[PDB]
Amino acid sequence: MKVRAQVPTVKNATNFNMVADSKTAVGSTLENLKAAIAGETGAHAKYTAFAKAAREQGYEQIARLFEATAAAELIHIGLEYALVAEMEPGYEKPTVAAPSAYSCDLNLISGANGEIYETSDMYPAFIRKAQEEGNSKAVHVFTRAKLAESVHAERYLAAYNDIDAPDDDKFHLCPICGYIHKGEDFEKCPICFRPKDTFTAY
Amino acid sequence: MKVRAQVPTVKNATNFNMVADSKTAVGSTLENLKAAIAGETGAHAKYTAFAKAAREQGYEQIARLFEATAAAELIHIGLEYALVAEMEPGYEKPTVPSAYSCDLNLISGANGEIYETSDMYPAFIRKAQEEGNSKAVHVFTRAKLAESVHAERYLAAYNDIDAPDDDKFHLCPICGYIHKGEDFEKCPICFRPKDTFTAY
Ligand SMILES: [Fe+2]
Ligand SMILES: [Fe+2]
Ligand SMILES: [Fe+3]
Ligand SMILES: [Fe+3]
Ligand SMILES: [Fe+3]
Ligand SMILES: [Fe+3]
Repeated sequence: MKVRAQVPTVKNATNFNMVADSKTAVGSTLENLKAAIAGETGAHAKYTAFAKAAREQGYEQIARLFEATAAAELIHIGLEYALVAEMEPGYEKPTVAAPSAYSCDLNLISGANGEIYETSDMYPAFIRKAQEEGNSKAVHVFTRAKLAESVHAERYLAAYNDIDAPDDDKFHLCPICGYIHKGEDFEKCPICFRPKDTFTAY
Repeated sequence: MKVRAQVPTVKNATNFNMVADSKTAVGSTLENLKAAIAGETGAHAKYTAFAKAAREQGYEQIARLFEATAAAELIHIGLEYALVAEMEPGYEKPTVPSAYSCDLNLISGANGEIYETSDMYPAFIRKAQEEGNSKAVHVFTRAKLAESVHAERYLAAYNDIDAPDDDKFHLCPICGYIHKGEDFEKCPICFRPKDTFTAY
């Protein structure tokens, strides 16, 4: 993902449309924030299981990608939780069980499909609802998550295509958003502009 | 997709597993080759429609990507048709879509490519192996490998939808491999040199 003159938003980007045949239940923004947290909690558990399986299967770099992406989902949960907490202090983040991890290639495909669903269906649906309800804070949070998900999808597909050609590149995760970069060739986050030196290496 | 020391095959690669919950109807290899052709004919019509829409929507580079990928599917059809014709000389290729916003078309493309690379082609490859049809295994493998490359290209384009550049998309002469830019020496799927590629 290229760095643009300004950070991408629904006001200056053209990949924020929701698939017409959406599989997402849309409620109030508060309900959507909770739904997103629930979904991301599941994603985190899935990627964590996928990472453990990848390591056992001999795919250390892919394991690191799953670990970096799980960490990215945790950042999303944090952003969403902060908003829910201000509106409903009694709200407690949910916990989920770990799902099964299968062959690494299929896990990468499962990951890619989930990321695509989140970036083109779920988050766009929630962003639209937040816009229609005037919840700018939610639009911001959902937008940041949405942008990282399509990057995650690309990273998973790249890893799938090069499943038998790994390298020593580290995956750098942004400190405040889910952006992940493979390798050292970048200066700042294309989603939030945080400098490279603030990223965490996986 | 990185160029390996060896040409990727179902024998030396580890991304040929098929999804457990398949949405593919599997029959004889002959029927599967025809099903693949029907699917690719649909894909070609789809990408051609997406390219047309992309140009009208102001995304010239993405339009070129859709055009290059449509050409890639045509190459797949050619490889599959050649085999079907041999197994049934008089076979006639079928004829066949709705286009939406550019970003959604890229996603629809990515989803179709993912289905073909992780569900359809792997299923057809295994059935061909079971029936001992080496030619079909080869054709399906070559196609399968290109589809995941197409998926990545579509997601990359989606992520940079508002940040296009002047890179050309180079399509391999005998397989569906597409490379963005001129930083490559040969096809990672069939090893054809860059000089034999067609730019889009
Ligand atoms: Fe994600
Ligand atoms: Fe394709
Ligand atoms: Fe997510
Ligand atoms: Fe960031
Ligand atoms: Fe295809
Ligand atoms: Fe090739």
